[PDB]
Amino acid sequence: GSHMTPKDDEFYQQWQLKYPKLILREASSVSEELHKEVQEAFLTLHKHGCLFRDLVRIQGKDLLTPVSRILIGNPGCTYKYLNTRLFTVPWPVKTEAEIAAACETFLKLNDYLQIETIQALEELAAKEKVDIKSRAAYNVTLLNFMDPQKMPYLKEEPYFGMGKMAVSWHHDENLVDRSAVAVYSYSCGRDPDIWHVGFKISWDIETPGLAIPLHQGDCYFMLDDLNATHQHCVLAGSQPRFSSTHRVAECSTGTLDYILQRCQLALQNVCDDVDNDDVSLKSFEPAVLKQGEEIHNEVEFEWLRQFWFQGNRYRKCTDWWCQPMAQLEALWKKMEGVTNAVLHEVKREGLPVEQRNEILTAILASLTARQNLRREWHARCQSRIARTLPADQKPECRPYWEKDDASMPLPFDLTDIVSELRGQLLE
Ligand SMILES: O=C1O[C@H]([C@@H](O)CO)C(O)=C1O
Ligand SMILES: [Ga+3]
Repeated sequence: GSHMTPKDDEFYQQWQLKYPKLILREASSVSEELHKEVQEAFLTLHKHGCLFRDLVRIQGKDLLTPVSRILIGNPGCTYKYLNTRLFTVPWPVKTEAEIAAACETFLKLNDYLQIETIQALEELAAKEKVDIKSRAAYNVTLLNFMDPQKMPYLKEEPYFGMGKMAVSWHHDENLVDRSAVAVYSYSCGRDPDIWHVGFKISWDIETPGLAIPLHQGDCYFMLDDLNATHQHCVLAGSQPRFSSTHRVAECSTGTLDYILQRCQLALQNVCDDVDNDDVSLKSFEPAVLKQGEEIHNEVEFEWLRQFWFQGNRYRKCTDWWCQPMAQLEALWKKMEGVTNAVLHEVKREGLPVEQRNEILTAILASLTARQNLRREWHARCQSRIARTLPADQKPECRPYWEKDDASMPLPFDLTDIVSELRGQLLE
C-alpha cells in the first residue's frame, strides 16, 4: 500500500480522477465573523463539559468512544449510530443560558454550509453535461472533540501507513440517500503533528488513499454518492481537535412526532373514556393486537431505554426532552396495561381454542422480542465498563421495577410467560 498528500506530484491528478466528489475550502473562503464566532461557540461548550463519550454496543461488545461528542440541531430529531440514539440538543428554528448562543451560532453555520453545498452540487450536476435542494437540507450536526496524548496508544492506520488515527475507516451511517456531509475542522510519510482527513475507495487497498491536511477553519464536503463509494477516517496530530459534521439524517422513524403518533395508533385499540389501572381492549383481531405489541416494543427500546442509557447527558445539557420523555413513559406503562389485558383475555373461561392459537401466533414474536431485548439492556447497563465508571457516567436502567411493586401489572421478567404461552401453542 501507500498514500498521498499535497506534497506529492500525482496527488492532484489522483484527486481529479478518483476522488472528484470531494471538495475542500481553506478557512480563507469563510467570514472572519463566522470563524471566530463558531470557535467561541465550540469553546464555551467544552468549558461547560457537555461533550460526552458514549458507551456503545458493537458486534456484541461494550466500548468507549475516544472522541467526546454532542448532537445539536432540529428540535424533536434523533440520529442513531453504533446502536445509540443521540437526541437533539436543539437549535432555534420557528433551556440553559450561554448554551443557547452556541446553538444559535451553529445554526447560522448550518445555513452557510447549506449555501455552499448547493452551489457545489449545482456545479457538479453541471459537469453532468428536489434531489439537489433536499440533499443539502442539513438537519443536524454531530460535534466532536479529542485531546490526543491523553489516549494511552493510538491505532496505526494499517492499509496505507497514514499513522495514528482517532476514527477508524468508516462510512457515515443512517444518512438520507446521496446526501452530502459538510465538515468544519478546528486544529491548533505524512505530517504527524497536523490533523488530516483520509479517504479510500471501498473494498480497495490498492488504489492509494488520500490524506488531506486540515488547518484551523478548513471546511470540506462529501458530495453525492461519495460517502458511499469511499470510506473515510480522521488522522490525529498533536494538538486537540474539534470538528462539526453537518448531515441530513434519515429521521423518518426517529422523531418525537413519529413515535408519538405511533403511540396514538397503539392506544386506538383501547377504551379511552377514563385513565386508570383498568384496560379494556376494543378489538381482538390478531393483526391489531400484534401491531400494538410492536409499538410497545418500539417506544420501550428505541426511545425509553435509549434516552436513559445516556444517563445524565441530557438534564445536564438541556431539559427539552423531559416532558416528552415523561409522556413517553406514561404511554409505555399504559401499554403494559394493554398487554396484561391481552394476557387475561387469552386464558378466559370459554374462549374458542382456534382463536386462542390465532391470537398467540399473532403476539408471540413480539413477546419473545421484548424478553430478549430486556435481557440485552439490563446486561449492557451492568457492563464491565458501565458498572465501574464515574458515579455520574453510569447509565440509568429505566424502566426497571421490582417484583413487589404492584403499580405495574406485569413482571419485568417474562421468560416464564413466554414459556407458558409457547407451551400452550405447540400442543
Ligand atoms: O470526524 C468524524 O466524526 C464523526 C464521528 O461521529 C465518528 O463516528 C465522523 O463520522 C467522522 O468522520
Ligand atoms: Ga464520519
